[PDB]
Amino acid sequence: EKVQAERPDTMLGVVCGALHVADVSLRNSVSNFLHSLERGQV
Repeated sequence: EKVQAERPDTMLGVVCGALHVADVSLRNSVSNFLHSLERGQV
């Protein structure tokens, strides 16, 4: 129908998605690493 409009620029969209995914993964990794440290693990 040629109605796939109102999308952001592909560059900004993919950069944003990569930033969100990486930020979630890094925060979870750091949290679990510190949790392991707190319990006495190395």
